[PDB]
Amino acid sequence: PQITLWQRPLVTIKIGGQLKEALLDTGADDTVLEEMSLPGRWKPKMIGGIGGFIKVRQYDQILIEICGHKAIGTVLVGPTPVNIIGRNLLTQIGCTLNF
Amino acid sequence: PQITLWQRPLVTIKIGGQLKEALLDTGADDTVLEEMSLPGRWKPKMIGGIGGFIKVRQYDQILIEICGHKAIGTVLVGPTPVNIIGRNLLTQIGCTLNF
Ligand SMILES: COC(O)c1ccc(CN2[C@H](COc3ccccc3)[C@H](O)[C@@H](O)[C@@H](COc3ccccc3)N(Cc3ccc(CO)cc3)S2(=O)=O)cc1
Repeated sequence: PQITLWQRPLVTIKIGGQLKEALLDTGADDTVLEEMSLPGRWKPKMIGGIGGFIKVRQYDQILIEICGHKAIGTVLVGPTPVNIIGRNLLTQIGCTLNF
Repeated sequence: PQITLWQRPLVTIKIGGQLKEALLDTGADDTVLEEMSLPGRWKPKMIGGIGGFIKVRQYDQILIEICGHKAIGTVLVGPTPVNIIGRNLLTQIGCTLNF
């Protein structure tokens, strides 16, 4: 579909059998989700943006469905105020910026 | 044009007669630039990122060229990691997300 930017680009995603609302963020290198439980081992990481840095847990090879499109990639889990779908996953669904 | 997301969506902008690099950010409601001098009076504003909130200076009706497209709108100036072009200006140049 074509998503206009008059409003925040929010979409429904499915991860771990859970449905969540996430923001399609072209400015984000990776994907970051609010605290939740995921299977497998993880590695600590620090990511920063406006306001500073936060500590997150890095999970690799996670399956996520974005608007019906399946994708696989790294997902960071931590105290983020909003669920963010970054470039690592946006490329997998063929998302492009157009003007 | 059509911009893929395998790499950061960095573009050249022109503001105050100078060329700078900026990130097309769909997750950002507003446009935030690194410390610089702009004309007129400014007002205060608090914006939130992944790490918390920061104080920035808000300048209105500022002329800015993005990839050759002329826009006139609100620009925020503060301690941001990189120059960010947000939805307020992406909508002016007719930018959309597609997949
Ligand atoms: C309630 O909460 C919100 O509404 C809420 C909404 C959106 C965000 C996301 N953020 C801004 C939005 O900025 C603005 C601008 C103007 C007005 C309001 C917000 C932006 O969209 C994002 O792309 C980037 C920008 O940061 C960087 C840092 C370094 C390099 C490049 C970009 N984010 C950080 C980030 C870093 C690393 C990873 C993982 O890789 C993922 C994400 S952010 O700063 O956090 C947070 C909270």
